[PDB]
Amino acid sequence: PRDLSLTEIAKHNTEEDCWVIIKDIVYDLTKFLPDHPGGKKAIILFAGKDATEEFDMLHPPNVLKKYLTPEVVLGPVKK
Ligand code: HEM
Repeated sequence: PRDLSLTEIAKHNTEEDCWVIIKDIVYDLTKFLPDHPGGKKAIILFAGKDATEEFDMLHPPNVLKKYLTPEVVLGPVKK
């Protein structure tokens, strides 16, 4: 299908093509990378993976809503 399955998500695992799962929502962070105040590599480390725990422990609850636009919010993981 090429939808938001874990299999498909895992393929977006480079700086050039970087998806990250946070609370079962897929974000395309490729263009956000140079904009990230925590640097590119911290996110690239989690490219194609779930970053929920590390995100929750490193950021205030208000960050997601203040830094991202709808164009990078791809949707929920398909189980
Ligand atoms: C989901 C999209 C994300 C947004 C909008 C975002 C935003 C930010 C912002 C605004 C800061 C500076 C304020 C702060 O210290 O919290 C920051 C710092 C940081 N972020 Fe991100 N972040 C995102 C994803 C991630 C991911 C996936 C990681 C990897 C675990 C990460 C790791 C870090 C680290 C290590 C810092 C430095 C913390 C410090 O020096 O106090 N972030 N993030």
